[PDB]
Amino acid sequence: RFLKVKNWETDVVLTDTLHLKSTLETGCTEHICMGSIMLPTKDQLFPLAKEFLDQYYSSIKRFGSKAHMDRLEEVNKEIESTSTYQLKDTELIYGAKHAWRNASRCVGRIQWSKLQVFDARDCTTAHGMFNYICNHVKYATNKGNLRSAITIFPQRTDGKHDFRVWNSQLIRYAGYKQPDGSTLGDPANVQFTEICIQQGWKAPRGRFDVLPLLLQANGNDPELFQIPPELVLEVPIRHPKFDWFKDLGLKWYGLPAVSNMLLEIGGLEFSACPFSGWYMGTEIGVRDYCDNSRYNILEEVAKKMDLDMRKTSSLWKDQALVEINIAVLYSFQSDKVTIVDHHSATESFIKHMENEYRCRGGCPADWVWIVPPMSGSITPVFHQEMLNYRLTPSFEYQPDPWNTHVW
Amino acid sequence: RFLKVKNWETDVVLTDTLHLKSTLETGCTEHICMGSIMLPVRTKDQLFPLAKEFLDQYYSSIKRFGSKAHMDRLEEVNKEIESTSTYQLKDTELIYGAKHAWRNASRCVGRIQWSKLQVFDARDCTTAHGMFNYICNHVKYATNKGNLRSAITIFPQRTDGKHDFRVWNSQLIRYAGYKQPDGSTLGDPANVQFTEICIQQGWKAPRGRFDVLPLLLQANGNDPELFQIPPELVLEVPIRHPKFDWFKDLGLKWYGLPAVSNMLLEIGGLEFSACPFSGWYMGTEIGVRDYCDNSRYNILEEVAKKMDLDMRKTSSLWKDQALVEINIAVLYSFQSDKVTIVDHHSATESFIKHMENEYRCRGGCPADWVWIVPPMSGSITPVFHQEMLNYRLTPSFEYQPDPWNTHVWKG
Ligand code: HEM
Ligand code: HEM
Ligand SMILES: Cc1cc(N)nc(C[C@H]2CNC[C@H]2OCCNCC(F)(F)[C@H]2CCCCN2)c1
Ligand SMILES: Cc1cc(N)nc(C[C@H]2CNC[C@H]2OCCNCC(F)(F)[C@H]2CCCCN2)c1
Ligand SMILES: C[C@H](O)[C@H](O)[C@H]1CNc2nc(N)[nH]c(=O)c2N1
Ligand SMILES: C[C@H](O)[C@H](O)[C@H]1CNc2nc(N)[nH]c(=O)c2N1
Ligand SMILES: [Zn+2]
Repeated sequence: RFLKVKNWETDVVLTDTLHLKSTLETGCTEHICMGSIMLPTKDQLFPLAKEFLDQYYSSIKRFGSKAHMDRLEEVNKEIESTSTYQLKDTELIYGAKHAWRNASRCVGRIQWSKLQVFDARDCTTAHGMFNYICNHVKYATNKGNLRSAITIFPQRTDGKHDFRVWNSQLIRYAGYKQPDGSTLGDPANVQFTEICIQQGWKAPRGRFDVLPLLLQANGNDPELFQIPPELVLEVPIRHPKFDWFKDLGLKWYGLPAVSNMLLEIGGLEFSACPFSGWYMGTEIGVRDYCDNSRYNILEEVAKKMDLDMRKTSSLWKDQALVEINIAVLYSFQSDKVTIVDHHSATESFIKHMENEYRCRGGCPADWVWIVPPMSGSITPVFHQEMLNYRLTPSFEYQPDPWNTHVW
Repeated sequence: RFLKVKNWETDVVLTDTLHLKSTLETGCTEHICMGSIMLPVRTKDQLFPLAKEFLDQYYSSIKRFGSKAHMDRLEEVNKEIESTSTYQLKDTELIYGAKHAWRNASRCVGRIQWSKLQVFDARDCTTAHGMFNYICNHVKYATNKGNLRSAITIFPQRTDGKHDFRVWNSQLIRYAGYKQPDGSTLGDPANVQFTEICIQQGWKAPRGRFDVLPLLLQANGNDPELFQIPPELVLEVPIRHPKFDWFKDLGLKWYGLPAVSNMLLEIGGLEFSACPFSGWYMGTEIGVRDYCDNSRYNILEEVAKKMDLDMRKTSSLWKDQALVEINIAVLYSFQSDKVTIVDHHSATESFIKHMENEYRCRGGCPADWVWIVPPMSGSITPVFHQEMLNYRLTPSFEYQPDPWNTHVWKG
């Protein structure tokens, strides 16, 4: 019931009680651990509302006050009559910050309380959504000095009037299947790109075409919009020592901005809630560039470095990997676009865990996602035991809309 | 029930039925995942079911389930339990059991090899001197002048828990660590406590950076005794780098034989508390963990100094750069001296083939992702992208408390 986590590098032992407040289920049982699996009414709504308002009023040191009781009464009345309820602005901001705070897969949570929340609940159309999104993008980008932001569109009603951003991230590159058999651009985006073409987009058919937004308002058919190119900050990738690196013609975008998740606050569901921060270098240099099923560039780079690609044991992959990641960080730093390296981010996350343990009694964390995809054990998170559990408010996965939407 | 795992790189989906045969508990619940937690005297009543389950597995494996030989063996074991409160494994069953504990070891990436394991039966051993002799022979056999062979040596099983056989070393071959009055450590900081115990027991410590520790051996619940493995039996590799000629001048070496000696082997409810086993290294175990962990030899700074990397900010990735070079040096050095070693690319690629084969032939392969994914370059190995299911099958290798914490000293 009281649980210990140990750091094996420093011998620091922390005690977790926060897990006892966990509500949702992990996927694991006493017989089987699913830690490495990627995706493991009026009646229902009032307990959820109560649980949330209780933590909210506790958070502002007003638990059991008349203002607390009054709101609980007000929301109860609203559900009983309308079958749903509306969050106060203060509750919305609190819930959004807390969904990030509770995101057990996020290494960047030291920043959780510094989050700009844009209330787009008054939005009614896809053009409205586009306006809101451009404003988010411009605000967050801030000419390279990135600021965390979330934009919150109207909540689920009867589930037939959902707001959705069809894109997986606000900014991503198109992927195209070639007569050749291979793939031009980002292979992850092939299907979404086809949907864009199918709905009318004119693809420029290049390696790095910023996708258009496909926005769905009020459960209507989604529409296409090109983000003003001048709001999409991109970084050409060069190496501080290798002059040939630029010849690879690599670039990435500055703003990471997840648009396909569902924000759950007090039982209310916000199916369109794009949010953004700033990159950790490895996300681009390790995953986007080096995953076999992504831009998969390790072979080309290794060749340009004239490494012995005969045997895996020359560690040519590992050598090229480091250089690619040096280039990513260098290019972002040189163009003054906020980025964090994996040493710095993991060091911050350990300090954040320690703060959360002393001030909240714990910190849910998914070791499988928190440990960076390169150089695991030379980062402090590798040696840190973590307990993974699901607290609410939360960000959740949801089915891709095209599998669900009726035209 | 069926459970599916997906590889996110290849889209290969596998289906696990084997998890239905799992009995032991994980540490996890529906409400909490303990997947990153390092560590999450039996009655007759509890013993016969464990024996029965094991012997049913064994007899099925040899295609003799329900045969007369099967039934007679159950009757014979049952009778032995009721009469003596325990039982003895046949040689065939011990071999099968030891191979299966390895097959079932979900934290082991090296399991493609599980069916080639030399089993040394040391259940006739009675004294610490006897244990020393067994262990010397295992080391010599396993080492095989650099052409490493997997082996396990199995000492007598637990009886009342008061007569345990224990190897006190965590690994058969390890370097001493000494804490200096100024707070610095000479040698391996992981082995300081154990080194102090050895010194107290009368070991004459040379006090260098790579002193092979003496064996500390407990037979029959008696006080343990010290023995020096003959140096000619301890194969070592000096570490050098193929391009960096200054690398040799760091003065690094490592031993060739990784041999875990502190785990408990459970077969059919019997407990083998001394069962040292050995294989061969994956390069990262030395180049990443032993050399570069902050709490181990911690060589990253000195290596990056000598490479003249920009060390003023972490974002130059100097640590990542030095890490790859050290690991190249380890593979180069072992290969040049013809001592078996496997790189983390080859090892993980082989593990995925093993895992797929295990799914086809056995209905599953329990695997602990946290441990299987190498401690450098994780996502450029295929295991990073492989979903895995972790559960506990018997026979098994288990952790056990360190014997200095529990031993009743006789004097
Ligand atoms: C400020 C800088 C931030 C950094 C450096 C950062 C870091 C990261 C990283 C490295 C990941 C793993 C992503 C992957 O491997 O695909 C991640 C995941 C995640 N982060 Fe952050 N984050 C930041 C801001 C945010 C913000 C502002 C939010 C929400 C308000 C957020 C919520 C999440 C969630 C829900 C995940 C899991 C995504 C998924 O499961 O696919 N993070 N974070
Ligand atoms: C033949 C070559 C082998 C290779 C390359 C190999 C590889 C590894 C590696 C890299 C680890 C993780 C070690 C760590 O990070 O501490 C490991 C763990 C383990 N292996 Fe192997 N292994 C081999 C043979 C064996 C053998 C012969 C056995 C027993 C018969 C075995 C059983 C285990 C067990 C029980 C663990 C978990 C140890 C723990 O929890 O501390 N392996 N293996
Ligand atoms: C807000 C924020 C800041 C930051 N630095 N980084 C992020 C993660 C973003 C960027 N870089 C990766 C992307 O994360 C996107 C979410 N990943 C999930 C997935 F893509 F793996 C899918 C694949 C198919 C089905 C299962 N899950 C967010
Ligand atoms: C048989 C075999 C072959 C191989 N390549 N590699 C091995 C693991 C050995 C070697 N290289 C590391 C060591 O593994 C020993 C087990 N390590 C775990 C530990 F020591 F950190 C403690 C911490 C506390 C909790 C319990 N375990 C075995
Ligand atoms: C199967 C496994 O869970 C999968 O490859 C995970 C591993 N760790 C990860 N970690 C992060 N941060 N992001 C990811 O997409 C993944 N993928
Ligand atoms: C806390 C965490 O589980 C611990 O550091 C683990 C992580 N993965 C590991 N993986 C291997 N192979 N060996 C280890 O010692 C560890 N340590
Ligand atoms: Zn689990």
